[PDB]
Amino acid sequence: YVSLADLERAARDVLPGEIFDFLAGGSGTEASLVANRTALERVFVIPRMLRDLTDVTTEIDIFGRRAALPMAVAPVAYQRLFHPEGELAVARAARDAGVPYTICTLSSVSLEEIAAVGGRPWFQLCWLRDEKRSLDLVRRAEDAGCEAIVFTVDVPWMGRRLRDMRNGFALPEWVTAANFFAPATWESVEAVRAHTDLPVVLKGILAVEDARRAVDAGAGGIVVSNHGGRQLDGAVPGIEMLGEIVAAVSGGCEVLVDGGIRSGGDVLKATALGASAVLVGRPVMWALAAAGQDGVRQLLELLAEEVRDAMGLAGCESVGAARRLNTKLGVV
Amino acid sequence: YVSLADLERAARDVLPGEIFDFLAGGSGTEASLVANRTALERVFVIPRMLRDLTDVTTEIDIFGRRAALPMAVAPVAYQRLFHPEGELAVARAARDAGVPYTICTLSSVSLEEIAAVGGRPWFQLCWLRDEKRSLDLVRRAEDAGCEAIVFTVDVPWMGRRLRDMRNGFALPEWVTAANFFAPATWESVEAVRAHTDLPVVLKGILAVEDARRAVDAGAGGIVVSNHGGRQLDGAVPGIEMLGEIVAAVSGGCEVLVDGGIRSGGDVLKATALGASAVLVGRPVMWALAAAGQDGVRQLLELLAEEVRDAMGLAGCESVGAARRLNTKLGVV
Amino acid sequence: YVSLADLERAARDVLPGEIFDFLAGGSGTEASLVANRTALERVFVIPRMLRDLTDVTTEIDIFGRRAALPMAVAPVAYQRLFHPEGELAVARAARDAGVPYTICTLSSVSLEEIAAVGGRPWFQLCWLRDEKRSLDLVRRAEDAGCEAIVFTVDVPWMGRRLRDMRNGFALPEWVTAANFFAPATWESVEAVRAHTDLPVVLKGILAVEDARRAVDAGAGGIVVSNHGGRQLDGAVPGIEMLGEIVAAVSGGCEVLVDGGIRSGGDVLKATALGASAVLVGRPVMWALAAAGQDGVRQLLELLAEEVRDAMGLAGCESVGAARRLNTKLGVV
Amino acid sequence: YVSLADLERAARDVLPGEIFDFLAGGSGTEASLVANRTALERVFVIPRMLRDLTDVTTEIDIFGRRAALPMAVAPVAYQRLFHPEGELAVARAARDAGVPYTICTLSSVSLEEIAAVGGRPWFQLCWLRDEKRSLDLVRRAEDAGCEAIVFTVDVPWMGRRLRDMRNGFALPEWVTAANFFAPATWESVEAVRAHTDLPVVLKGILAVEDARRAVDAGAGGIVVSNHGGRQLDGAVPGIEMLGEIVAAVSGGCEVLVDGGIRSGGDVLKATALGASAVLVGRPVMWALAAAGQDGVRQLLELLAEEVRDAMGLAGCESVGAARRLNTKLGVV
Ligand SMILES: Cc1cc2nc3c(=O)[nH]c(=O)nc-3n(C[C@H](O)[C@H](O)[C@H](O)COP(=O)(O)O)c2cc1C
Ligand SMILES: Cc1cc2nc3c(=O)[nH]c(=O)nc-3n(C[C@H](O)[C@H](O)[C@H](O)COP(=O)(O)O)c2cc1C
Ligand SMILES: Cc1cc2nc3c(=O)[nH]c(=O)nc-3n(C[C@H](O)[C@H](O)[C@H](O)COP(=O)(O)O)c2cc1C
Ligand SMILES: Cc1cc2nc3c(=O)[nH]c(=O)nc-3n(C[C@H](O)[C@H](O)[C@H](O)COP(=O)(O)O)c2cc1C
Ligand SMILES: O=C(O)C(=O)c1ccccc1
Ligand SMILES: O=C(O)C(=O)c1ccccc1
Ligand SMILES: O=C(O)C(=O)c1ccccc1
Ligand SMILES: O=C(O)C(=O)c1ccccc1
Repeated sequence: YVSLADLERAARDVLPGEIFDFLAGGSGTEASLVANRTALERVFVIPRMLRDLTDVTTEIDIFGRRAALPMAVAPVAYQRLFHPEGELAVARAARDAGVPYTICTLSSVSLEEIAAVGGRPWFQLCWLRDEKRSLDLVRRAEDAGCEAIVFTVDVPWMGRRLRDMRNGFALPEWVTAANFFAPATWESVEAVRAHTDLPVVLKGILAVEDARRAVDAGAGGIVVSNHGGRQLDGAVPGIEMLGEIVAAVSGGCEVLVDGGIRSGGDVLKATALGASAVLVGRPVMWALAAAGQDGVRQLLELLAEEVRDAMGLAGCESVGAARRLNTKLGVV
Repeated sequence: YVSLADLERAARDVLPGEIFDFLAGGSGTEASLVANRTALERVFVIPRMLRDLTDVTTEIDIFGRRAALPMAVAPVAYQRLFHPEGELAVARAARDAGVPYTICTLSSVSLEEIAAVGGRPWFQLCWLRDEKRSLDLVRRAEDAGCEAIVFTVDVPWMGRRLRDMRNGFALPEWVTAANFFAPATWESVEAVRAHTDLPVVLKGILAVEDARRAVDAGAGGIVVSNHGGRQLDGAVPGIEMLGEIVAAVSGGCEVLVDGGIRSGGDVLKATALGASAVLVGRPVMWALAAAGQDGVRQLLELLAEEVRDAMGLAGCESVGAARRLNTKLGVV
Repeated sequence: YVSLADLERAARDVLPGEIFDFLAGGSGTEASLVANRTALERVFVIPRMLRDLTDVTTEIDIFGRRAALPMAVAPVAYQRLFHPEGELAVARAARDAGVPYTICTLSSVSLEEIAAVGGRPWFQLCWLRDEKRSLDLVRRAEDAGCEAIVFTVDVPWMGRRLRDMRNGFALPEWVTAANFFAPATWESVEAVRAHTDLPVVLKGILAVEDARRAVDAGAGGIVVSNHGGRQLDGAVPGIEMLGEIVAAVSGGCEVLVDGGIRSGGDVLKATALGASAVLVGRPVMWALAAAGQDGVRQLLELLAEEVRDAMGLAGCESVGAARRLNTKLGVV
Repeated sequence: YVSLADLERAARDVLPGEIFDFLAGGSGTEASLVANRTALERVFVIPRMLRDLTDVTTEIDIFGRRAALPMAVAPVAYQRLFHPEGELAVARAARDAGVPYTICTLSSVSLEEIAAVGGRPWFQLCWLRDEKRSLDLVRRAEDAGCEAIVFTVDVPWMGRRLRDMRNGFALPEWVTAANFFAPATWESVEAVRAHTDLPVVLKGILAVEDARRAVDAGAGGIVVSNHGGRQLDGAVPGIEMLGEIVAAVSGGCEVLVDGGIRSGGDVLKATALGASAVLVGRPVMWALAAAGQDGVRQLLELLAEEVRDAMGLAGCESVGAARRLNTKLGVV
């Protein structure tokens, strides 16, 4: 594979149609899904030349750990839908690549099993029925060695995925929520923050004042995100809010972004707009569906090469230098 | 049906071509018809997270009545063109859904019959030949229990609908104006205002100074509208003037908008731009053509679900909160 | 015919391909040809409502004559290419419609014959070899009763029309320049101005300072124009410069525009941007090719109806009112 | 041939697919390749009228030599890929046309042989392994009569060309680097500047501060360029940075641009945005592939005619006048 798009076509061949649709789809008319790509494609980088590139490194420090790339695997529920080894295959490849892996509340393998793979994983939280049960998941994750709590804050309930409705899609018998909901509020965030010493990362922030409030609330990071266009149809892409949010936060927390990152060049664009790091969702599942653990390994090796390539061509010996790049909006 | 677009395809199958064209078409090159959709698609919402959604309500108070949604059925003449029960089917479904229904001057069932359905209806006025006859329609409507007069102000005469011309379209023998024209002016508006205690709503305002003058003239509301692209071809979409008009009116009257509203997400966009409520026209007729009263019921139930979904995903427990959402223009 | 586009299709059937290409084509990649349409389509009118329309008139006074519409027939050379009656057919229809007709220097019927048709015609000048011969054409035109000199100022030489090159197109034996070149300069303009009491109109102005200089030079009007995309490929559309030019001239001369005017709605857009009047070129030749004099009559009757329709729907009882309309740029 | 596009189609027929792909392709998704064209197409010229065109000249003085056009042949490696006479054919045609030719470090004919053709050539430098060897190439070029050193500064390494990867493309046995790499830095530039009295031209500048630093570093010129979209995928087109860079440099060095120049009209656009001259790459190779030396001659004759045509139609008797033209961005 020489691009991430090679993997999508590979995954479309192997996966049952309704499972491919569950993976690919968005809510409503899929306007926000498409806009995630359109918005990235409008961004152009202004590269710098003639800088010292003797020691180009793509590494970052985030949430107390060195990562090999400014990237983590996004939370994607029920990964056994895509391959029999599910989350274990993905976590093993992420570990080997030096990339953080986000364990889901709705993982199809238990969080303790996935954490035992190693690789200093993160844990994504869905707010439950009950403050007490929510906090027990958090404590489980922490006890198992997870290093950050990625609190999903854009799912008071799940969006209307019309492909799934039309397909009559439901979980197969053989896929379960192996770790086993009410709308989260700022009170929920405070309950989590008080219950753990781990950094709390709020995933799904788009409004500038919600980013500011996240810092005020003691968040260690946010993910600027419209949930891959799967939640509010018509929600602005995260990439379009990122610059404004980075300015408003003024270094008070890590600012990640996701939605449609499909190459090292896209990672460079996100960094140039001010992101600390990106999450990548669907492409990791394409790789998993296509070729299991080895597929995810190949994807991460490709992304690593593309990120190094893009950084050097843009005159950046470090991710910090890439954040100081300027950009220009074009038309496509 | 899981989207409004499902209903358009259903209606295209059942309706005679020339009747579908009468319904779907615009004036001239249909530039303003298409622009109504293009303009909505360019609007993106910036949703808020982590707000209290224990008691989400889509209700509003408007013109002295509670409505179940920030939506009314737009005036559409001659509804027996689309189904034998015509206006009665639509008014019954609107009543049952808690949605105001606008009775037309050119209704194919008499306004008194439609009003007897109940549901606290509105009445749309075409200015007639004669101040005295115009005012008699208004008095009839008021006597029959209509709760607002929706004065159409963008039809000094009807626009040039080229589909209708090419089709040689005319009313069938079996469809008549059951309630049985000169250009309206500001004098006409004053005559109506002096003749009724009902709120007068001016439908078809696009210029900011006409919105201001509407308030000065004693209007209780306006509908920011290019008449679904059926009047001046090249008229700006209402959705593109809405923000400016809401600012200029500064709460002096209700500001509604119509043109291309095709989902709860579109309703959210209109509200975020400052609308009090929307009108929906063609989709209600698609539902009527497809399945009569039950079709319109299903459409309104779908819209209700989509509006609740969109509001909650955007962190809005009330329509007032949705009006305080910010937006960002994108490219499509 | 119910639109101008009906006539283009009619003309494509009857005309030899290479003659249709001579008519339709532009220079280079035809970027400026296409941009004339794209630019008009981006303009939206903000119509006014509820104004007195008891005496709507589309008439204007220009260059000392009343015209029935804010429109004249553009200069198009060699009209016998399109119909055997050529310029006589077009001039007769223009006369009957009350529309000025521009007689070309390269007319295929002599200017005296065309002037004898009546209808108070204009005369378009190509600068010749020789100040003396150029001025003799001007004097001929004036002696024959022409009422304005339309000096073409954007043709120091003719543009590169690649359709014509590829077709190997040349004038048929049966078409000649019946009135029988060097680049014009500001000196040429002064020579013409000193030689006639007729208003001199400079056709092909796009730069704001050239519009200002035209007024300083004693021009009675200008046509803001890129010559229908037939001269510099990449020249900005006139419609995109019109507002700026109207502001700069501040009433010092008439400001006309041409390029892609294809409906009464387009005329309204041009007027709302500040034009005194428009020229229409290719559509008049479509009508001529399709049905001779009667074709041109039908075209002008259609345009008259569309202009009246658009003005009234926009609340304008006069062309002066239409010039005070505001506009908004959209996306298409 | 009547356009440059005629030559691309001619070249596609004759060349092996993988060689055509090597020539045509870009890096990554080819976003920057496409954007070079999209950006030029958005630029419109505001032409001037009625100026003296008695002595229109397309000549410029640059780097101490008169050139017949504001254009040079871009450096393109390995020209024997496209025709057996390779660089000699192109250099002979450039000489005969009065156009500078850029001899490549990776030329498939030795730089001394190509220089012996005459025509006062330029030499493009790839920074080598070794300051000493790099400087020896420079001295060779200077000794052979090259008149400028075009230091490529946007290739710390080569970009990822996916067409080449997918094709498994490599140099044929019969093509070699007849003159026979480390990332260049500002230190490398200074080493070159100190080693030659020839003007040093930095090719591949996009950031305004890199243009400023180039002047500070003693560069005689820069080429504002994203390397034809072959290096960083997502790099802004040079044409989009050109105006800002010309303002920042304030006459301190020559500012050239390349990327997608495909007509004399495009040359005019570049000049109107402030360029001293353009480079043309792929079209010269199309002409070479299509018809060898005579093909390149025909291409340069066509470009000369198109540049003269465009300048005169825009009222410019000299390239300096063309630089004073204004432009307007449109939509396409
Ligand atoms: C199939 C699927 C399942 C997902 N499950 C979750 C989830 O459980 N929790 C969460 O916060 N986000 C979830 N997401 C959202 C992703 O974390 C991510 O925000 C989104 O996919 C955008 O990134 P992408 O374009 O790289 O896929 C899911 C996305 C997909 C496609
Ligand atoms: C078939 C049809 C008939 C209409 N009749 C009327 C009418 O009698 N009075 C009026 O004010 N608007 C009338 N309208 C305009 C609508 O009230 C509304 O402004 C327009 O359809 C835009 O909304 P939509 O895109 O939701 O259809 C009509 C529209 C249609 C399509
Ligand atoms: C076939 C043809 C011949 C023309 N001949 C002339 C001419 O002789 N003099 C002139 O000033 N313009 C000439 N024009 C330009 C037109 O007057 C006008 O500026 C142009 O066609 C743009 O208007 P349109 O889009 O309505 O055709 C010609 C245009 C065409 C298509
Ligand atoms: C096949 C090919 C080989 C090239 N080789 C070089 C090179 O050796 N050195 C260099 O500085 N640029 C090289 N370039 C870049 C060109 O000089 C030029 O910047 C680019 O092609 C953009 O111009 P165009 O759109 O006119 O082709 C090459 C381009 C192509 C297509
Ligand atoms: O988060 C999601 O987008 C998603 O599709 C999902 C669906 C079911 C359970 C958890 C997440
Ligand atoms: O209002 C309309 O758009 C419309 O189409 C119409 C047609 C006839 C009578 C009333 C309204
Ligand atoms: O003016 C023109 O555009 C044109 O096509 C023309 C061609 C020959 C003679 C006069 C005008
Ligand atoms: O510069 C280039 O773009 C290019 O394609 C190339 C490839 C091999 C050697 C030198 C240049």
